[PDB]
Amino acid sequence: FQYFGSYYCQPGRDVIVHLFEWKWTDIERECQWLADHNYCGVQVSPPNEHRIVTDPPYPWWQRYQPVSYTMNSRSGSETQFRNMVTTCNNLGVYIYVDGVLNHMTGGGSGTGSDGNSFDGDSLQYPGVPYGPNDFHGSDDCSTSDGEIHDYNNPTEVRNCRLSGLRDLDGSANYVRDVEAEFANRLIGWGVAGFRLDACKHMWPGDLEAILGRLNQLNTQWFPAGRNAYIYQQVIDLGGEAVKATEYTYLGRVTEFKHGQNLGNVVRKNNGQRLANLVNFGEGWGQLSGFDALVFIDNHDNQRGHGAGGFGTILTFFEANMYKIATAFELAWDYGHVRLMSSYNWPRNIVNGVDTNDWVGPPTNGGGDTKDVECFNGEWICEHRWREMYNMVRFHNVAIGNPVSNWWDNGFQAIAFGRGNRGFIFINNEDFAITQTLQTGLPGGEYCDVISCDNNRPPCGNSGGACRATVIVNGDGTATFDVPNGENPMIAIHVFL
Ligand SMILES: [Ca+2]
Ligand SMILES: [Cl-]
Repeated sequence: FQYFGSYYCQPGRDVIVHLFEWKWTDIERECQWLADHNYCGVQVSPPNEHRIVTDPPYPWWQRYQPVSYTMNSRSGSETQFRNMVTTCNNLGVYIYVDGVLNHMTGGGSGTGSDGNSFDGDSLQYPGVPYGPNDFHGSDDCSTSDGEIHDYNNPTEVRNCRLSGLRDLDGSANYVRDVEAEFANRLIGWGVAGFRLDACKHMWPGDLEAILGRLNQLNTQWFPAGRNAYIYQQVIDLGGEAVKATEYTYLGRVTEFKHGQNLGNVVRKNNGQRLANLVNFGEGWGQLSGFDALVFIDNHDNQRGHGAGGFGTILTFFEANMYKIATAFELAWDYGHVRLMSSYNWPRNIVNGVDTNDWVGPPTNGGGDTKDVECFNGEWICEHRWREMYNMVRFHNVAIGNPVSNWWDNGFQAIAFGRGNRGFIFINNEDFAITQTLQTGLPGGEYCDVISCDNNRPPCGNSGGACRATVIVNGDGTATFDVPNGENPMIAIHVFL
């Protein structure tokens, strides 16, 4: 068998970013910034021909309804996609395609983003081509409306329609061949891997058959004999018949418990305590780190589509807590870390549901997408926040070192190091703390990289609130004066 859960990064780089609904021209430009800040790669929105939905006007979710496997999408043309992949690969920042293989469109008919028609009522997709024989139907799904209802029934979850999305027959050799041709075309252009959408709704054996058809990566950039990187979106918070552990033999799996648990802890929901993170990871009932793709939020659950609705998951709308959770995730050693990168929208929670959760990316109309301008109130650019990218640098310097020198106060303050490379103190209490601890670091003067620009003096004050330098004594102990409130954490580390 082939295993696909191993990614490939340039030395010093590891973290990936979901540039949600970014155009190809903007990602191509961003790859220089990403390389300079030693990110490893970018998850891109579905790049194949997708539905154009005009009621409501051009929602983000139209891109999760494929119309064909041509490569003209809201983010740009096939030419712009290949320009992006070439430029990014040449910079050592790789591309992971959001691959939508479980389904085509919902009901109704229309014209996709590349001019091909679709008809969900007659199951006709002439741009592929698919017809009714290529879909699950009444022979495979016994629910009255043909949709999924009982998530304790794996056959229903995998053969019925997710919210009416016409469900492809992944057991058929024709569908397996067509979908592998799509993936291999993108690998041939230089794509490094795939975020596979809706994997809980597909049979592992069908995924195995598709992945077995894949070509290895393009040796213009990648080592000879290297499998594509595959991570699978499987939503598994327990209490269902489909499990994340069914998919880990194929590749990595999205661990949604990770963001649920860190969200509840940092929010202090129902008496949670930051000190409980002392054993965070697989010991919390999660996937092993080697099999997991981890993240604080993603494009679905920042819109309330995850467990709890709103109130557990942390997003850029809860920026201070979001930064605390992301800093912990980046400083810890658990999973392949993905950072969400978002756009603003008029989130309007009524009875626990966002009435405006459909709104697409910043647009001037007609279904276009604006050019990105970070921090303009429309593009959030979390990956460009100093607290984020400086903790990515911390994460990179710490690579290969275990967690060491753990301390906690029993409640909402913790601290720990990564070997002799970095140390972080997180004060989620409502009072200030002065505490001397073994940091494990060599004696010297360090800057707090949460508030400052650099890791050593001169610390750099581009954010205006760079804290006083931290002195690590000869014995490695440092005295941490850590305040409560905004950015209530100090992180120090050595040079690469
Ligand atoms: Ca299915
Ligand atoms: Cl995901």
